[PDB]
Amino acid sequence: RFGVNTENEDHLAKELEDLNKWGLNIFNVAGYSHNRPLTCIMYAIFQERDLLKTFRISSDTFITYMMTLEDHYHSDVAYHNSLHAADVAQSTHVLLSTPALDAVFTDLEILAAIFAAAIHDVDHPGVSNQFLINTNSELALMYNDESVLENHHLAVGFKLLQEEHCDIFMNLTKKQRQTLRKMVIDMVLATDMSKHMSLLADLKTMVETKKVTSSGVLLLDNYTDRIQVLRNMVHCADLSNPTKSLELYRQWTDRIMEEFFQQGDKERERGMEISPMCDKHTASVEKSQVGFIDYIVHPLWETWADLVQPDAQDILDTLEDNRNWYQSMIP
Ligand SMILES: O=C(Nc1c(Cl)cncc1Cl)c1ccc(OC(F)F)c(OCC2CC2)c1
Ligand SMILES: [Mg+2]
Ligand SMILES: [Zn+2]
Repeated sequence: RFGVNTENEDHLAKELEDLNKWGLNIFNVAGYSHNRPLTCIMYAIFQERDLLKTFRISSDTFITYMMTLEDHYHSDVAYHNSLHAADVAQSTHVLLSTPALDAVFTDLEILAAIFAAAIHDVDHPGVSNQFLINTNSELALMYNDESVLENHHLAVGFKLLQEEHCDIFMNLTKKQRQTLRKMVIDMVLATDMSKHMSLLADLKTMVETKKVTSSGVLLLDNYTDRIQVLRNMVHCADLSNPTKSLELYRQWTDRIMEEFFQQGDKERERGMEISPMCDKHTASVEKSQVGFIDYIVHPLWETWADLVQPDAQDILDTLEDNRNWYQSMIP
């Protein structure tokens, strides 16, 4: 089905043993599956959690949909291609298994979070919301300058479900489809970085009033509480590159800066003001990664670590180490 060469056969399976671990190498997975990491990992994650059985999704329909989804990720965009969506989906799969959230979420909520991660950047053009708005692009006109890309990703992901041969949610009840849709919209719209501060603040509240039962698991009474953790989960996963091993983090940084600089060039050709971190002639990649961790990634992930204490300590230590590595690359 994947046509994985007889030579990449066991290499792939050897990589997929780390499926449930933070240390999984999605680059290795993309290379052994003929650059189909999103399809590959999503199939693996769905078999592990036995989601195909629970929601009666035929294996053919699942593959057909994921393949088409993966094809809507642009392979010429340096960072926001299917490897990132696969990375965010697999990272979310690991966060959902963290001991402090054990048995807290329904199967339907697990399905929604992983599906959301998978579609969260589909058909990304390699430019930011602010670029699309400043250039009066069709998408900004379409979405009235609000969470332009995030709304688009959702629109494409759900639209690919319209044909029967691609409808993975055909066996959910009407009710389940409507709840899953609400959760997915919510989670994907929350990946808009302009909502980041609002999200971090609400998560700090959740940590302050966190009630963990005798089982050592968090108590989340209402839907409001659960979707609040899920939004933050996908958001942390989206901002997890600097929490990975240094070998992986540096390749992600290479990819993001290649995309950001490409937008700098486009802004320069059009006579627009260049965002300072986006300017290949002046910006220090190393200073920007240090600023990224101190002011965005560390504040979020330390808060997340508090809520799931102590499951995330390794993540925090890797983050401080990677930060110090980039700081040591600045003269
Ligand atoms: O913003 C990001 N991601 C992103 C998210 Cl989480 C949500 N919405 C849009 C984007 Cl671009 C993002 C992701 C990864 C980065 O570096 C490394 F980890 F690869 C990075 O560098 C900051 C810095 C150079 C100026 C920025
Ligand atoms: Mg995005
Ligand atoms: Zn993303």
